[PDB]
Amino acid sequence: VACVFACEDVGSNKGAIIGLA
Amino acid sequence: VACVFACEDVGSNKGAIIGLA
Amino acid sequence: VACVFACEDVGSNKGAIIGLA
Amino acid sequence: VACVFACEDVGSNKGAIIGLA
Amino acid sequence: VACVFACEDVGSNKGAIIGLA
Amino acid sequence: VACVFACEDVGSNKGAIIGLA
Amino acid sequence: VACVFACEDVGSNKGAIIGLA
Amino acid sequence: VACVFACEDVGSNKGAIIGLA
Amino acid sequence: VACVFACEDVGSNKGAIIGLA
Amino acid sequence: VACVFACEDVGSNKGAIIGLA
Amino acid sequence: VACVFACEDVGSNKGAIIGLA
Amino acid sequence: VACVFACEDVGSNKGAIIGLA
Repeated sequence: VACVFACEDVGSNKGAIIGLA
Repeated sequence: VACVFACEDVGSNKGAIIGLA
Repeated sequence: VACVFACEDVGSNKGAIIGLA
Repeated sequence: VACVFACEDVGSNKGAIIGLA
Repeated sequence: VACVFACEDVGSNKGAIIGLA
Repeated sequence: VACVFACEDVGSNKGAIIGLA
Repeated sequence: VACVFACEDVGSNKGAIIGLA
Repeated sequence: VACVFACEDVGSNKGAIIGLA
Repeated sequence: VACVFACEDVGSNKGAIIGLA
Repeated sequence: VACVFACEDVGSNKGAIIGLA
Repeated sequence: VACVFACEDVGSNKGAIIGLA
Repeated sequence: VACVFACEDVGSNKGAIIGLA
């Protein structure tokens, strides 16, 4: 987002947490 | 807040640094 | 828990994530 | 799964390693 | 790739940063 | 403490590991 | 910024990612 | 173990915390 | 300092937080 | 290797994952 | 470097470790 | 060391960095 954040992916139902720029 | 943020908690003695969602 | 884990604290309403042994 | 776990995702090409809640 | 790198995903999209072994 | 250390909390309880500046 | 963000540095150069409070 | 856990090593010694898959 | 410590760097504008060995 | 890389160590029993400089 | 790496800054004498893209 | 630190293992010649309690 620059910064990086650990964010829950809204894009599916497996509890995925990813990095976001 | 989702994403996780590294923030200072509100508690004076031994100021903590907690992950806030 | 040994291992360390980042876990949501069930102990209050500020979205706190902490380490757990 | 809460806690966050560093796990391999299920997707053969460029095997990912995702945080699972 | 063994080592686990923290790299952004393929597609030139998403803006997601994942573990890449 | 400046630096942010990752230490377990006071009380000899909780088992929680937090950021300690 | 309090929270500590992981962001890249000013100058549009370096390519360095630091803690930004 | 797949997931990579951060746990202390066997031997009840060292005091070392490593990645354990 | 070896170990890595998360510390504030000495530089007033946009106070950095750097790893110090 | 400097930078730090998250890699599998060479040691079959309880395959470790160590930081390599 | 894309990926992020923790690398020793060659650019000065304070043991600085930073992120690199 | 309580706290956790990423420290260079003095115990061998492969550039190993581990966690220390």
